[PDB]
Amino acid sequence: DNGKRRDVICETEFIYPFGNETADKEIEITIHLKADRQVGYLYTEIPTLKYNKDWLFLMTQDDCMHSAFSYTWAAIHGKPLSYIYYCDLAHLQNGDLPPDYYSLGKTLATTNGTGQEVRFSFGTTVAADDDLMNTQTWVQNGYTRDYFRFYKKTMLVWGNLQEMMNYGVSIAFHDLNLPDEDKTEDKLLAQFPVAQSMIREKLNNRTCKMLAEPNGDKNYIKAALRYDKIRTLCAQSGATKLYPFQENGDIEQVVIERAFYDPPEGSGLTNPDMIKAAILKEMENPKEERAAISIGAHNTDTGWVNFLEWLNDTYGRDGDDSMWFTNQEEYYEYYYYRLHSKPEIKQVNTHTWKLTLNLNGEDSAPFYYPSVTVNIFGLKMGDIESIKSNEDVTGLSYGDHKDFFMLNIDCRKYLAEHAENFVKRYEANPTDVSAKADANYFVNMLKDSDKKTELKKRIE
Repeated sequence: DNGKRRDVICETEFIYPFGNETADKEIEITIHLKADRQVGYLYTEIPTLKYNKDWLFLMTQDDCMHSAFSYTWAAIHGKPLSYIYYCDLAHLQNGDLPPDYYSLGKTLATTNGTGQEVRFSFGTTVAADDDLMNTQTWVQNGYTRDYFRFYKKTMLVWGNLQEMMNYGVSIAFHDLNLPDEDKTEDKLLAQFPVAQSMIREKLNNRTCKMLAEPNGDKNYIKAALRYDKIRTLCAQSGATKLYPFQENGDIEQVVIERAFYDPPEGSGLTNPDMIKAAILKEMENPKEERAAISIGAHNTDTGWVNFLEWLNDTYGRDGDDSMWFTNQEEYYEYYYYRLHSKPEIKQVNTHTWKLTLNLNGEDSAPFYYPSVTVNIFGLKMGDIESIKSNEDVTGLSYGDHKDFFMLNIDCRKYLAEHAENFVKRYEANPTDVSAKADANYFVNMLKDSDKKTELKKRIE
């Protein structure tokens, strides 16, 4: 019975097994060349930004907001949107949608530079030690007497956040749930692991390794720096301003500057108006002198949805494709690999070269974004007879870029299985056009294989 009220705990049927991700990746890629396209010499690098992007946009949405799901995530991933309401996951799964619902008709993405979509990524803070994350969702298809079930909640329910994990949304600590008098450096230190245990229990044993500083409260940063699982941090003051082409240090336990770009009081401008103006200013500089556009957000709304679309249309897939729009954790990991991994290429015989690269994250937890770009100078797509890879590579996309050759290499261990999970969801919901687009998007991340061919057949 569709029409009957139900109050449910939002749940998703699978979550990427983050706990199982391997820490160490050994990449071996064998490039076989055409007979009359023998090359004398190849050399390699990991470029400054993933996908050979020119500049970096980082986004962390604070306060574990309902709109992180209903507006930010929904707009990026081609999902149903409202102008004034807030869907939970269970609304989308049941098709119980608010009465003003619309959709943009596209996802919001860049490309990877080798012909695939890369949807915008971002981080949300988590109130993991707050029992309000356990709130139920009222689902009731066809009930129009009111829309109270779609009102803004004080924060995300766990199910919303679990689902977002399947799309590579990142996580960060923020406020911890202690009385205000107890928010001393030592007491905050002791509470980090308590929140961490809930994060791990709920998010398939993902370890959170970021703090987004709340309230300008430096006790949080002082405490976080004594908790070794936190590897990266952000704040508005007491931070380093990231210039991605200049930055030379270790950034382990470095507080990276972020800004909210508040509009001047009574000016009728919005935070997105101010961020838009800041981007335009920054883009006038040569890419090497540009700062990262590193934003915080609180509640997101229609204005933010339009802004995200503007980014897709101006600097993403539907514009110049010059931006890397990502979360700080993914960026941190990539910087780490760029600093510490050393790609090599060795000639095996006259027409065969072997590319090798070890990806090893830090000791605390795994890295969850083990994907890199490798550029090969002196090679073109047209020279290549075939490319083969080892088992550690699960996604592989390649092609020409400027006068050289680029490979996008994903080493997420369970990526094929994850892609198959989206295929199964589509198979259980074959009239949902969004479910089909998600299956296609994830299956397209896979390297050429028997499994990829099988999954492609299932989603024709």
